[PDB]
Amino acid sequence: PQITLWKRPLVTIKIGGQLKEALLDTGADDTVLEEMNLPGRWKPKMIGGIGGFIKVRQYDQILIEICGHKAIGTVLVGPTPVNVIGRNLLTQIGCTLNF
Amino acid sequence: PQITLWKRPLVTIKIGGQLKEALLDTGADDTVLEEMNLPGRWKPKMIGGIGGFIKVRQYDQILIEICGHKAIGTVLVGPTPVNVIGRNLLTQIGCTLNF
Ligand SMILES: CCOP(=O)(COc1ccc(C[C@H](NC(=O)O[C@H]2CO[C@H]3OCC[C@H]32)[C@H](O)CN(CC(CC)CC)S(=O)(=O)c2ccc3ncsc3c2)cc1)OCC
Repeated sequence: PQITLWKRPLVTIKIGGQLKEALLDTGADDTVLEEMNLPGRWKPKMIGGIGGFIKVRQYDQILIEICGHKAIGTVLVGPTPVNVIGRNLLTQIGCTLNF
Repeated sequence: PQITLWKRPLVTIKIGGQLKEALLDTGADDTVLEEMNLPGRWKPKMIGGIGGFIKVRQYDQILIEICGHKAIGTVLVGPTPVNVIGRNLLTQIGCTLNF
């Protein structure tokens, strides 16, 4: 579909057997999601933006479904104020910017 | 244009008569540029990102050309990690997400 940007581009995602809401975020290199206790191993990581850095857990090869489109990639989990779908997954669903 | 997301969606902008590079950021409500000199009045504002809040200078009704497309709107100037074009101006240039 086509999503205009008058409001935040929020969509429903499915991850770890749960449904969440997340922003389609072209300014996010990586995908960063609210605290959730996903199974399996992870690696510590720090990601930075406006205001500084936060500590997150990096999970690899995670299946996510975004508006019915399936993707598989790295997800960062931690105390983020907003769930964002980053370019690592947006490319996999064929998302482009158009003007 | 149609812009894929395998790389960062960086474009050239013109503001205050100066060329800069900025990131088309659908996750940003507002447009935030690194420290620079802009003519005219400004008001202090606070904005919040992934790591907390920062202080910025709010410039209203500023002319800015983004990848050949003109906008006139609010530009925030302060210690952002990178120049970002947010939805307040992405809407002005007719930018949508598509997949
Ligand atoms: C409950 C609400 O909490 P909140 O208000 C903050 O909420 C939000 C927090 C973050 C966002 C998304 C964030 N937008 C943002 O900063 O936008 C500012 C300006 O416009 C305003 O609108 C929204 C906030 C204000 C960017 O799209 C993406 N970011 C990187 C960019 C930084 C500008 C480029 C470097 S990233 O997230 O830092 C990030 C993501 C993946 C990644 N992989 C490796 S690094 C790395 C860094 C949206 C809402 O309170 C504060 C605690």
